[PDB]
Amino acid sequence: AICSALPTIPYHKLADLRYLSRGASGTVSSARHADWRVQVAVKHLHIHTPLLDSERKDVLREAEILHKARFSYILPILGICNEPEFLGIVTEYMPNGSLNELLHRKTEYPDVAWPLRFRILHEIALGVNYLHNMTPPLLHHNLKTQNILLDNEFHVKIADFGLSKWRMMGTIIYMPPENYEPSIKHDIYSYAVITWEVLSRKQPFEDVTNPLQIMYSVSQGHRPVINEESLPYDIPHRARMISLIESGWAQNPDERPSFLKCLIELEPVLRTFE
Amino acid sequence: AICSALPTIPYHKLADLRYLSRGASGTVSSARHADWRVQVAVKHLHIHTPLLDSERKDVLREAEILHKARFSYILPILGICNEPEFLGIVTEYMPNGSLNELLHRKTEYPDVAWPLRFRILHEIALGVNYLHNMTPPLLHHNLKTQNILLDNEFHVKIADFGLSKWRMGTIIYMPPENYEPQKSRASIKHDIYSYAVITWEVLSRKQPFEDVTNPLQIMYSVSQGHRPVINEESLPYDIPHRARMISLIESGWAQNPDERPSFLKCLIELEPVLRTFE
Repeated sequence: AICSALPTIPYHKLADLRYLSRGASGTVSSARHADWRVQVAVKHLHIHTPLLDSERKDVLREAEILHKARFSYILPILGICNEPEFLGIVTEYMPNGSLNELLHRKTEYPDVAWPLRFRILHEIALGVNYLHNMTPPLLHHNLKTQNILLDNEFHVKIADFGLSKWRMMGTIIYMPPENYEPSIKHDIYSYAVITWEVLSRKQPFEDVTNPLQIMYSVSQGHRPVINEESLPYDIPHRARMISLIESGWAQNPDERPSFLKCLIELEPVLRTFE
Repeated sequence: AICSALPTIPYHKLADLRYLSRGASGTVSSARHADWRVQVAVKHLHIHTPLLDSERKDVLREAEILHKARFSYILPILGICNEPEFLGIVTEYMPNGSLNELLHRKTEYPDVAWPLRFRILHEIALGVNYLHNMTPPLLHHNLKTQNILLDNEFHVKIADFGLSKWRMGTIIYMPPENYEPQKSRASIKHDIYSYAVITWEVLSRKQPFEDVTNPLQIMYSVSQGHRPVINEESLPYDIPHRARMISLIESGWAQNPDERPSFLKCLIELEPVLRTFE
């Protein structure tokens, strides 16, 4: 009965474009919206190179996903900018950037308190759980700490639905081994690696330089290192968390939980926080 | 081209219903969503009395408005619960309640800092401005401090679209031209009047027309040009940009609607004031 069209934003409504990130297909700029008087983010194709029709349908697809999948912990899409010269997804601006910045810029963030870390982990879980509970389920398939955005008060917004799929009935460190040996449980594997990354503040497979070596190692059952040096003894519920992580990134996909099951399992741990 | 249906929530997915507010047509309960594992709010019709078909179309209309009008400072609707027994709008839960609670519970909140007050005022303005910039424009027509919800970190969410209209209860927030029934373009400048009263209320932490007991007396007074009191007692000298704010308030609640700004104009005017904050 009830539906809503995604707003179309005229190009002239976007002012003060400044580069935030530039990639292969995806470039992100910050902007002022002239009507709304707020700062926005614009994920757009390169303004210099010609805009191909296959690249055009990709962006409209990603925009449709974001618009359908809106929820407290998913990046809110504000509208689409669809012009002959320009194509861009307009989203809310995230002042604190991506999660990896918080975890790995140790000068800027000397102490990242345990309650915040666990809250971040809980919110990522809640976000992906929502996606998996849509009809049909939406699988993210690109969860990275680089893709978890943080708003003004450090709440999670899941971003980058470029590789996302409807269950129809780049770095490889977050990818389950069955994706490359010569996937329904993909997101939970990534989540386990992210959990490890959040609790350690370390790059997974830091010491391994060749990505093919990581791939062979992972396919043989090697995982990011768990000891006292990587995961310190003072982590709250360290035993549960290690247990959960290791089930989350299990070699056999059947041993890995659903996000519902993962949230059930996490709630004993989160009950002890403020 | 691109559109999204509002999710339909089966009744059994809502657990642990607890009353948050009960009114004439609108009752609000908090709940657990069994799938999503989050606390939600449910704005529903009374579960005891029979659900009339005119009351049913009212709730579906309000839900359609919320779903179309989603934005950073508007209450997010998560879905609709549409059953034979039960009808409810499921929204995000707001832990800090309504704005009036922050302003008027002075034991619970002894000091409410100026930067927070101005941020609240800025966000209300941004919210209503968004509504007015939709096509067609959406006019709220029920702005009260009682209707401005505050999330976990005290950010604004505009709520209660029960009296809202597409362009093309207390009376203290109502412009005098609205008192009596041809209908004109003065119905466009309703929200800005309410905003001016809210601004006064935020800066003073006082009930507008506290000293006037009969609401009809308020109405007569307002129609003759009387407004909430501006002096040192109500609006203290230590308000940042006190002169600008008084000037803005008084233009916002002007007797002639043509003297009142659009929310775009209001945001333009506010940005000199907000530039001096963190």
